[PDB]
Amino acid sequence: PNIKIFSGSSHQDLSQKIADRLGLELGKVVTKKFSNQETCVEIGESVRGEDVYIVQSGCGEINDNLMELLIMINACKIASASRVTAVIPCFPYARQDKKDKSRAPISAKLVANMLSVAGADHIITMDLHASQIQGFFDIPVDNLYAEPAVLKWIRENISEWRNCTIVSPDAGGAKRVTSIADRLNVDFALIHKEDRMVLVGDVKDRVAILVDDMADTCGTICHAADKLLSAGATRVYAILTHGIFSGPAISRINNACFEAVVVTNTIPQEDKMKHCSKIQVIDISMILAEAIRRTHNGESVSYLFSHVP
Amino acid sequence: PNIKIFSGSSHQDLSQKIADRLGLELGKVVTKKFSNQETCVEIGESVRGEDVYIVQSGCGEINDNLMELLIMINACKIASASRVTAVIPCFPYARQDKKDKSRAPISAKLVANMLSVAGADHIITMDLHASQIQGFFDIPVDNLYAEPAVLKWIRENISEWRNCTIVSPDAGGAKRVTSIADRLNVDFALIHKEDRMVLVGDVKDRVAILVDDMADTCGTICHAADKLLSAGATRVYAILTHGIFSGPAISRINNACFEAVVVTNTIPQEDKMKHCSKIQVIDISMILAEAIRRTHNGESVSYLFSHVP
Amino acid sequence: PNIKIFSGSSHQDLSQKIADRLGLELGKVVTKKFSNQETCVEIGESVRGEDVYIVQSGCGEINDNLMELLIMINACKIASASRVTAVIPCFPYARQDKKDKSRAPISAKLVANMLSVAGADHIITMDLHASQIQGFFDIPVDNLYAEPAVLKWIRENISEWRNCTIVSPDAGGAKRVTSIADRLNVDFALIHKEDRMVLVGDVKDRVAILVDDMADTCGTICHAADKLLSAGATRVYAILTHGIFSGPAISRINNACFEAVVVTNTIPQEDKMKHCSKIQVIDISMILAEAIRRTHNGESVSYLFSHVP
Amino acid sequence: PNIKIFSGSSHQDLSQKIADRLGLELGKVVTKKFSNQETCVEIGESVRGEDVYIVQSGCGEINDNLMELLIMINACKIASASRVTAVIPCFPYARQDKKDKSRAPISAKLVANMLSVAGADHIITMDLHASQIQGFFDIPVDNLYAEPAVLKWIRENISEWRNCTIVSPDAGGAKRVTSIADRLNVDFALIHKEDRMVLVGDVKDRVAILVDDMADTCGTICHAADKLLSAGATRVYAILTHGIFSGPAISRINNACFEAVVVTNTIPQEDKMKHCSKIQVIDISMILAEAIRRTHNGESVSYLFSHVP
Amino acid sequence: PNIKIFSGSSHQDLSQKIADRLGLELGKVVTKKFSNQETCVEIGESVRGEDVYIVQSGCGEINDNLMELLIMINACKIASASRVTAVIPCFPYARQDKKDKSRAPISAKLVANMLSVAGADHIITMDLHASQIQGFFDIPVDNLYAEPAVLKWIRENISEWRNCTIVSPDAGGAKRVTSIADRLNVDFALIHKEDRMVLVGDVKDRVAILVDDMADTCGTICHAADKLLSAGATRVYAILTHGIFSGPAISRINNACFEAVVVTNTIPQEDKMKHCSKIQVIDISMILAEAIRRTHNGESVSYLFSHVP
Amino acid sequence: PNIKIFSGSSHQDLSQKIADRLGLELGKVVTKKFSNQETCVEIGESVRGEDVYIVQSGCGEINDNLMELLIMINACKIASASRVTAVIPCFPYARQDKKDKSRAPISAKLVANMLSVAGADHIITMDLHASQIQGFFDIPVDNLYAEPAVLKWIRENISEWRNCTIVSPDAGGAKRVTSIADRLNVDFALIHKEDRMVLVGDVKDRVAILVDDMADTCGTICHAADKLLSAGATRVYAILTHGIFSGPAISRINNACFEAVVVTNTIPQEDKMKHCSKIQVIDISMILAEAIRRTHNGESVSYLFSHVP
Ligand SMILES: O=P(O)(O)OC[C@H]1O[C@H](OP(=O)(O)OP(=O)(O)O)[C@H](O)[C@@H]1O
Ligand SMILES: O=P(O)(O)OC[C@H]1O[C@H](OP(=O)(O)OP(=O)(O)O)[C@H](O)[C@@H]1O
Ligand SMILES: O=P(O)(O)OC[C@H]1O[C@H](OP(=O)(O)OP(=O)(O)O)[C@H](O)[C@@H]1O
Ligand SMILES: O=P(O)(O)OC[C@H]1O[C@H](OP(=O)(O)OP(=O)(O)O)[C@H](O)[C@@H]1O
Ligand SMILES: O=P(O)(O)OC[C@H]1O[C@H](OP(=O)(O)OP(=O)(O)O)[C@H](O)[C@@H]1O
Ligand SMILES: O=P(O)(O)OC[C@H]1O[C@H](OP(=O)(O)OP(=O)(O)O)[C@H](O)[C@@H]1O
Ligand SMILES: [Mg+2]
Ligand SMILES: [Mg+2]
Ligand SMILES: [Mg+2]
Ligand SMILES: [Mg+2]
Ligand SMILES: [Mg+2]
Ligand SMILES: [Mg+2]
Ligand SMILES: [Mg+2]
Ligand SMILES: [Mg+2]
Ligand SMILES: [Mg+2]
Ligand SMILES: [Mg+2]
Ligand SMILES: [Mg+2]
Ligand SMILES: [Mg+2]
Repeated sequence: PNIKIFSGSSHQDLSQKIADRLGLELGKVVTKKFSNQETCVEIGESVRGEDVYIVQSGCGEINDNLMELLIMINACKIASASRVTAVIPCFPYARQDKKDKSRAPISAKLVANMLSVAGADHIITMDLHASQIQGFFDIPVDNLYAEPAVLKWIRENISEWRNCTIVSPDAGGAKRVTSIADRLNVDFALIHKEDRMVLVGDVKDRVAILVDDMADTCGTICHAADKLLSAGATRVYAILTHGIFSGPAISRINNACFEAVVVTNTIPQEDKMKHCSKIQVIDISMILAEAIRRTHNGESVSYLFSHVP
Repeated sequence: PNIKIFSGSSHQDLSQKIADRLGLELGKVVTKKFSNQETCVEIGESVRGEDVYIVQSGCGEINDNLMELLIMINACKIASASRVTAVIPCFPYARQDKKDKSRAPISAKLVANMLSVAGADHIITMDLHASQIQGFFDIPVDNLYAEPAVLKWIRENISEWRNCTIVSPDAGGAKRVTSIADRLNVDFALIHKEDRMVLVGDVKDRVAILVDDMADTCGTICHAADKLLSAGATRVYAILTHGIFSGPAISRINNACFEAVVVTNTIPQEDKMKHCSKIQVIDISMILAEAIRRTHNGESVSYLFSHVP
Repeated sequence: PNIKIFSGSSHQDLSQKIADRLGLELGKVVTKKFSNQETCVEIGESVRGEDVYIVQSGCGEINDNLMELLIMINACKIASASRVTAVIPCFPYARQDKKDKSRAPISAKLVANMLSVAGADHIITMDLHASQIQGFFDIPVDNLYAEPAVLKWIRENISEWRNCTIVSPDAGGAKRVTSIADRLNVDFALIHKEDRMVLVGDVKDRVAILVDDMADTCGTICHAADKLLSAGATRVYAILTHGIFSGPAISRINNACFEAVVVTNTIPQEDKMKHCSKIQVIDISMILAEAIRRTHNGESVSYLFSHVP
Repeated sequence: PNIKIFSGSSHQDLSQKIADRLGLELGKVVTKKFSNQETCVEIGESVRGEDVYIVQSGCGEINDNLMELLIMINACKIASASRVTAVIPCFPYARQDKKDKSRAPISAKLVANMLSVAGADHIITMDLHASQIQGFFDIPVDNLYAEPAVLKWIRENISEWRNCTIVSPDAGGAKRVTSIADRLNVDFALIHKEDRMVLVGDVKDRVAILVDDMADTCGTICHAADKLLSAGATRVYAILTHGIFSGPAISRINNACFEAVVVTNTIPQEDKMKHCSKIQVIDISMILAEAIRRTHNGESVSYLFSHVP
Repeated sequence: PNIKIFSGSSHQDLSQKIADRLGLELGKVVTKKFSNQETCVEIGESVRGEDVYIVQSGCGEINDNLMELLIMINACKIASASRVTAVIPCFPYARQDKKDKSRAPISAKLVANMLSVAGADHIITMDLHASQIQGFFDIPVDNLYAEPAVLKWIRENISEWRNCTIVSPDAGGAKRVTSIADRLNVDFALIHKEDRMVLVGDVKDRVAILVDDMADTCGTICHAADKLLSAGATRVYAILTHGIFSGPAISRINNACFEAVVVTNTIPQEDKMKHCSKIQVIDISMILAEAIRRTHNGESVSYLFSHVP
Repeated sequence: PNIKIFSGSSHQDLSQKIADRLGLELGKVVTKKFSNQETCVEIGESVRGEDVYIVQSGCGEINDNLMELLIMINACKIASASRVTAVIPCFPYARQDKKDKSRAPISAKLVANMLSVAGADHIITMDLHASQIQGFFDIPVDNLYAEPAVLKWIRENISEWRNCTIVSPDAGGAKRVTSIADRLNVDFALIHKEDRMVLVGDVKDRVAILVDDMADTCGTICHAADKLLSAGATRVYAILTHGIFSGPAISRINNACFEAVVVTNTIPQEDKMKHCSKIQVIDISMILAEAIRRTHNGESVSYLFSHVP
């Protein structure tokens, strides 16, 4: 069985980068829409007995991309692929992970069920919003971390990183920032709202680094940056693995006081970078390519949790 | 257990009509989008131990409506509804029912699987494109027919209906037109392409009635009407249960020679009727309401196959 | 994993031919009946870690053959075969594919479910009655076509095939005859009943070729041939992939006006050819052997759709 | 929900008796064969929201009856019956319950899986060959015992029953005969082969009563009776819940030395009683009717294990 | 269908209290061990057609209690109970909800799968460690909150509760304490370690109230109380819904500086209260009884989230 | 894929022996308990793409061992092992294989379901209490026999084995002793209770050999030995594949009249052999190692049924 890399419509640049780092060409697939807005998927090459990897991120027009992904998975499954893996850098509906005193659907579980019934045997994703989403599946799920690439960017871009601070925008981000701080050996502050917020950890004359999993409307990071500047921090950085940047996000970032908003390219950012000069992008295509290659060859994937390939 | 009728965003008028004919109010549900194009569903009333019916048609923005439908089904299922029924007047991806020498997905089967895994116990649909789609499910599926309402419209709108002709636009429509002709006791012609088409059945000075399950781009009915006028038919009618009317459909119908294009309101048509004066709408909300009420009360549903309620 | 070919009792000649074209011996299996009409299956050789193919056609005593097939599949599955494929040249209950205004079971879906629960991982079949039956399974199904062999027979047996006609006995056979006509570049007529039938397409002094998927009682092809001779066609041919030939079929064919009734050997025909001199048999064992070999080696199976091996 | 009793073709007399004892008419169902030996099932009445019980015994042409039963179950399930129960007085393939050093299928497990996937929610059966077959299902299975009716027959037919003996034909029948002996307060002998057999338990001048679950070829009971007459027993009785009586059974019983071979009517015996004057039949239709009625009303079914209704 | 309440061995007092508040007697069940440490479960009364609720908490000898619970669920399911609900006040293995850079099992998902395959249709639990565990099931899960009873205890036991503080022992407890503070309208502090910890929120001369979901070894609450006394708080309270109190917990609490450690009786505490004078118990049996009664009657269960019954 | 052998806590000696005979080291796994009696499992090496075999016997603290086994299976399954096999020398809850007129759970079926849902693809076990337990699974189950090793021990330890007797303690053990006798060509006696028991088969001055599948409380073998000494047998032997030896077993064996109680090491016996001088142990680790190696290499496993490796 050989590796076949297929791209959805959501993130073609990421898929091309991944295929480049594996020494492959993207698989021949036509993904369009009929006139009635129905997804049309045609696998243009035989995938019989192959190790198929479909790259599709939960971004853009989310329901359309998810439908395309499910249809591609099912097409490869009934075309007798030996194994079908969904490479989903940003997991759709990941924030619908709990009910919490509401008659709300756990939409992430529904997405996991639909991926399972489409025929996915393996999920590769990056920085799941909640790790418990791994339990929503009955198939193996590899949850990669952008932390190696984030630390690399911090070291090569913040000259004052030995005295800097790693700040979480909310309580739920504590573990990630603590890990980052430990690997950098730096002090780590915290922030949480009460319309007011409290920041704990000395930041005066010290660079603050907000680290968080995603920014959708950027209310969280903007409030955090406001408070960080209240406490007299010199410069403020925001680092995110998923730059959804929906709605008022670009205007808020433009009107905010960040020195940089760094995001990983799990979501295409070219358009967002057009209208916001302070957005920078970390390439994580090497981590995804390495994970695909290690799952194919049966090598350890947890090695990546601590090493940049 | 009491009937609860919930509407999706796709066809709110149809749901309101159905709820009216059942003497009910639509269930309290909020269906919106987050900023990142993610479906948000909130059931505003308890459905515990109730007989929930969700009305949503595979029209408009199809993937968005299907995702909303699945999310609503799952929300009602994990909110402890006794039974959840998906009322899907136009089944999405119904035309993806077969592979036919292509590495194509059978998307209709995938939709059936997703409806099953969301937790639907019953499907009510109208004029499935292929009856074999009933076999795609492991739950009961009630496939209603618009034929009663179609015959009623023909009798009350075509004064020459005793001498008229019932014509199929393609080979695959033969059974429906034969049934219509038998119930009307009329001659039935046929049409099939060869860029040329052949029409069999005397139509000169006789009204032709094209009857078909759906019109998406209206190429089929337009070519059929062209040939019918070649054979000297006096007036031409098109009757359809699903008026998708996507892409060039409205321009083609406006430039065509139909005396009327009649469709059933399984899909909202107000916007299409705005730009096409020859589209008429048959109400089928009574058939849907009667089917919902008969499934709830345990009465025979196959009774509707031959009787207008 | 090596190929293991096992034969059921239904079609031993076809299985022997397939094993010959693969350079193999039929697997050692004892398939008998106990005194109480219960199927006894004993695999006489280890199938552990092997690629098992069971050849059994939905013919003869259909329920007995289907039970034998399911029992063999389950026996090979719990004997730790790596993969079990059911090679079913004529699919049993394929005509029970829809409900259609009746409280009828979709027996084809039930057969698919039973094949899945017995443990089949792959289905190879020839000319399914409805392509939507592929959607009845959640495993891959390869639906081979007899069209290559049919065209070969037509070219090597009908000297007037460049001016001939390809006729469908009913509406539902349109696609197959159109494909045959296109590959032969000939005119294609059509036939459908109204006790009367209408034939469209010039056939005078031209050979008519009825092409259809199966003949059970041969009422369809006999009525079609009657009408074709009404329209003054010189000679009439019937070509079928499945020659069930049950009940009054042999008498009807003997009393009919066919120049030949050609069938493919998906069903044993020796006994039927004994009592009907006009039945000819096309060997399709090469297509089945090639499909088995290509699924085993991971080569493209859709290649066969257009090429005789 | 009301009780609906449907009969298969296998045992129409038993179904009529059961329906009589419930004060019902048999449900309107047409069960025939097409010309190609395919089972045709048509439910002639609505079963929507009803409590359907299908009576079909694993006798006669076993695969045909099992296919008819599965098709009826599936038909009632997709016709929206509230609950479908398979009343299977003699379970087909029950003797294929284990592998035992052979590459043999556990056909009973396959039958259980097929009954589950057809949609059966409940199984009612009588004197399963192995009680572990109850574990083959994931649905509830009620395994009734003929012991009450057997004791009633013994008391009303063997005037010497207080001094009689209850003998098992093999080792595997020990539990049943011990229970019978305990409820009668009699001595219980045993028999097992070594071509020779040994009988333990004084039987001279005492009536021996062979008790066993089934007689297929009657080799077991005939050898047991031979040995019992070797040990000087006065008269020999055989009592069985399932009289399959296949192959040489009738000749063996006619040439044997039984005073009576008593069987319960889980299998039709009219034809067998025609050619064997020593076969008597115990009616167990009251136990089946009582079990159906108690499962419908939610009353205790285990009550029947000790009481004749 | 009537309510049947069955008790496991884990928490018999809680089950008796629940049955008292429902006006019922505990169902007749024998739960013992064979000599080989195997769980023996015998339902002593018919549960056919009943609404069975099994009360068993993930406490004590956890694997033994979980096995007993699964065996009871399966026993009631194959005894034809209409519906089986597992009332699990403390969910076993709830802390194994994620992998987090380790080759660790998500044991909570495994427990959910085993509960589903045993046949549970409904789960009632109290204060799940992670709300995402609700997504581990495909059946409805009601996750009750002890917050109403906790607020009642605070108001009736801390006379200074209008000026008090609600403190979280770690970051992951933020939401619960914020909700408690909002319903009390009090300031809410926070605590998190760095061997050092930082407390944010003025506590001098103010009572601190640690609120957390569980205390296993009481390291978390003991460190939090140490820091709270470092910041000069007058008195310190710990409130917990699950008092596991394993290992060194009792010694730590005895050597700590709590004014009270309040726990809810989801776990039996009589033995722990024997050796620790500062443990108090909040009865939550009324919430569990009300939830059972509301699920049985189809009334709203989410009503309890805000109201003490 | 390479063989990985993992040991549970139940039988570490057996796992080490098996790993020795395969030329491997035991896989690196930490299996402990948290303070709250919760199983903690950590796979210390990557199992990605490997053939994992977990050795764990249903002995000792049975529920704890079973939970550890399920947790290990699930851990290896979601760690992307190619195939996971549970090597279960003594199957837990195997004696709960039937209901038999009681509202008892079929706990063996529940254990099979839990093993399946944890993700086991293959079961290797030795001398299942009932062979029908193989039907409780839908995955392949290899049921090895200790008979080869038992015959080897008998021949090398009982000098009078050509004139000896093979005795079954109950009726249900008949098949095993008959097979042993046939392979030894010896007379075979039988024993069954009536507080009295009857022994059939001449044993005077002849060594009796009780052969049975397990001894839990040793009541069965002790009563059998008492009767055998009543019939004047010279010496009495008991041979068992599973020496559970729970409760009063050791005292009964010490007070009994066995010349030897031989057991196979499917359960650790060091502690039991400490307090009972007449217990001897047959090593069966070679059979288990050979079965593991043959399933890995795809060689015939049924070969072992008749040959000592
Ligand atoms: O739309 P924005 O203002 O950019 O906010 C996006 C936030 O949503 C998520 O947090 P969530 O609110 O789910 O809290 P949690 O991380 O504690 O679950 C995520 O951690 C971001 O912080
Ligand atoms: O987009 P339009 O030009 O309006 O055509 C829509 C057609 O699609 C379907 O037919 P299909 O082509 O699937 O053939 P079938 O009905 O024979 O399956 C349907 O019956 C309509 O005739
Ligand atoms: O028993 P016979 O007279 O030989 O007829 C057999 C016919 O049955 C099938 O057609 P069907 O009637 O199912 O129509 P369809 O092909 O349009 O579905 C098949 O296409 C044959 O034409
Ligand atoms: O065909 P016949 O000669 O009438 O024999 C039928 C026998 O088959 C069954 O026993 P089986 O041989 O399965 O042994 P068991 O009851 O110990 O499993 C049953 O108990 C009958 O005794
Ligand atoms: O054994 P103890 O010292 O009493 O600690 C028990 C802690 O475990 C859980 O927290 P966890 O460590 O899982 O963190 P989380 O709540 O943030 O997930 C829980 O919230 C308790 O605080
Ligand atoms: O606890 P002990 O006194 O050692 O008895 C253990 C007995 O249990 C099993 O027999 P069972 O009673 O299940 O009868 P069966 O073998 O006929 O099923 C097994 O065959 C042993 O003989
Ligand atoms: Mg969140
Ligand atoms: Mg957050
Ligand atoms: Mg079509
Ligand atoms: Mg059409
Ligand atoms: Mg047809
Ligand atoms: Mg046809
Ligand atoms: Mg038997
Ligand atoms: Mg027997
Ligand atoms: Mg935690
Ligand atoms: Mg915590
Ligand atoms: Mg037993
Ligand atoms: Mg025994």
